[PDB]
Formats: sequence, structure tokens, C-alpha cells
Amino acid sequence: STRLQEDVHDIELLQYINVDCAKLKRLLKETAFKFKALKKVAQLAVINSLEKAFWNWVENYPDEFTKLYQIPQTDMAECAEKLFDLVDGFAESTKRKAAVWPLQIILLILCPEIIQDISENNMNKKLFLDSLRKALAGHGGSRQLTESAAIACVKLCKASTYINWEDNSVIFLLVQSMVVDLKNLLFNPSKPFSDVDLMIDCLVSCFRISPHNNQHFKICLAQNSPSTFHYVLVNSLHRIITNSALDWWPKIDAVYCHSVELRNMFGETLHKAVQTRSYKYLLLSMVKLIHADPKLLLCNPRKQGPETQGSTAELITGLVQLVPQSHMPEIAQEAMEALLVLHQLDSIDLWNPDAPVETFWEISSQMLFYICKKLTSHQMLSSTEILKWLREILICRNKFLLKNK
Repeated sequence: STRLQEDVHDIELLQYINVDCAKLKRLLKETAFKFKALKKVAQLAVINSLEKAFWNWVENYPDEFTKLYQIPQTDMAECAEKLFDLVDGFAESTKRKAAVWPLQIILLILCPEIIQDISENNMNKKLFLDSLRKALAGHGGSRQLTESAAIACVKLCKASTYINWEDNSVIFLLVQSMVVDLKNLLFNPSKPFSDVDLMIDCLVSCFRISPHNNQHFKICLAQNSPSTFHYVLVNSLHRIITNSALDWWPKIDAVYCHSVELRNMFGETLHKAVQTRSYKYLLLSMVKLIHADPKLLLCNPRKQGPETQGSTAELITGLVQLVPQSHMPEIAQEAMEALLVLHQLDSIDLWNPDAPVETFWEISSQMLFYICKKLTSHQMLSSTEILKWLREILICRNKFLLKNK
């Protein structure tokens, strides 16, 4: 407050404060009354600090954000209209404008009442929203304007993710106007975007809002020409596997029917594992996903039977080929713990759904002899970590032999 009374870094302190509704009430009141007329860049510091503070509130207390829409609250409406008038008074140049709409979206979402009023104060709101829509159209807009529209849409839909649609029907009435536009500029296969975090968050949110099979999910999935789109896909899938906590329960552990294609994609870059720069990051992200969850690539039976080349066997032979490699340490490092997680009993229940007893000893002897011949080759620099991991593999094998009886 003393900082706000009059090179300003104490504002960013509220970027790191644990806040609730009552704290943002008094904080947003203090930035509302004084409104800091006498500076320019500290206004932007206040603006993006309020952005990160709003996000901190909505992960910390999602129930308050749900009850904001379930029961209307008027102090948020009047304070948000006050700050919207202040922000609209602040920005006239296109740079400051393209800065401020990532807060104008939040400041509009904070009001449940006036979103239906969009469909004296209303004309500025309608004009700025339609200015965002024209930037989404891509024509009649600045180069920084279209990027800011995409940031506005991804933050808007991420705000829309948390609340249920049965709480309010106005949220899909908003976002379904913009889903086709965001898909058009974001997830087209031909033209590159104006990065990767925006597509990851956009993809995660667009199958929060849709439990159906997304055609754009097929676009980034099946042999898309941008390999960065595949990186976005695998990283977003890792976000689904790891980072779900009160997030919307459709589309987790529900994309398993695509799973064998993912293994096929692995096989493609497995050949690119043999012999560029973007290839190894994609490999590292996929093997992080395997270490995070191996049940995705094992729940599909995947032509079980040794007459066909076993897909589980193909994957594990690819991993154990990737283990004793010294051209890159980090990729070989991650597959090591991926294998030792894979050798746990719950993982090897999914190894052979027909009979888990049969092929586990066979493929374990296969990887055992393959790694022991490489250790006999002796031309290693870091074979002691291989020895420790092999010791853990021996522990897991003896545990499964105890369970096998």
C-alpha cells in the first residue's frame, strides 16, 4: 500500500501472495481508489501482477470461483466495472491496448451479470470484445494484435475450464463462438503460428470443454507435418497424466484407443533414435511420458502373440537399445527409471494380459543378456549407474519370482 501510494518492484510481491476472495477484495479496492495516475510502466506491472494473482486465486480456491457464478456477487461487478473504465481510459495506443485485453478478459469474466448484457457502459465492452473478434478474424488488425487475441482466447477458455456448465450456460455461449477461430489460427497444419505453451494450454482446455473425439486431436495426432505439434501433443498428454487436481474429469485415461498409434509414432522416432535437434527433445518428452505412465502403451493388447513381433517387446527392446548410449546422456538416463518403473508388478500385469507369467521371464532374459553383453564390451564411462539400475531390476525380478510361486 505504501508502494502504491507513490523501477517499481514491490507490486510484483502480490504475484506470490497466497490470496483468496477476501484478500483480492481489499487489494483490488486499493488499486481501484488510487488507480496510480502518475506513472506508465508500473501500470503494466500492476496489470500483469493482477493477472498472476487472479490465476493464483483460481487454482488456490476453485470453490470460491465456482460460487462466484453460482451466487452473484455485486462488489466484484462494480469494482470490475470501475477497473474496466480505468483500463479503457489508460490504453489508446495499440501496444498498450494489446497489453491490456489479457486483463480485460479476466475483468469481464469476473462479472456474471454483464456477459448476458453483451448479447451506457455496455458499448465500450461490446466494442473491445468485437475488436478482439476482428483480431481473431486475422484481417484489419496489427501483428501484435492477433497474438494478443490468441492469448486472450486461451486465458479465457482456461478460465472457463474450472466451472461446470450446469452452473451457467453463458460460458459455452461465449466460448463456442471462438472455438473455430482459435482452432483455425492455432491448430492448422499448414501455416506456422506467429509459442508451444499456447498450443499446449489451448489443446488441454479444448478437450476439457469437449469430452468428444476432437478432430483437431486427430490433426495433431496422425502424421502431422509440424513435429512441434506432436511435441505439443505428447507434452499436453503428460500434463493430463500428471497435473490433474480438481481439473475436469472427462478426457483423462480416455484417449487409450489412440494408443497404439503413439507406439507407432515412437517406432518412427525410434528409427530416428538410431541415427534431428527437435527429434531428441520429442524423444525425451515421450520417454518422460512412459516413465510417468506406462499403462497407456500397455493397456492395448497390441497383437499379443510371439508370431507377430510383440509391440511391448518392440518398445522394451527400443528402450534397452537406448540405454547404453553415450552420444546423449539424458535420454538414456530417463529410460533407465522408465524401465525400472516398467518392471514393477502392476506394470507387468499389463505386460501380457493373456498370461503374465510366460513372456516376462523371456523378455527379462532378453534385456538381461543384451545389457550384459554391452557390459562385457567394457567401453563405457558411466557403467556404475547401469550396475545400480541392474541391481534394482534384480530386486524387482526376485520380488516377482516371490509373487509367482
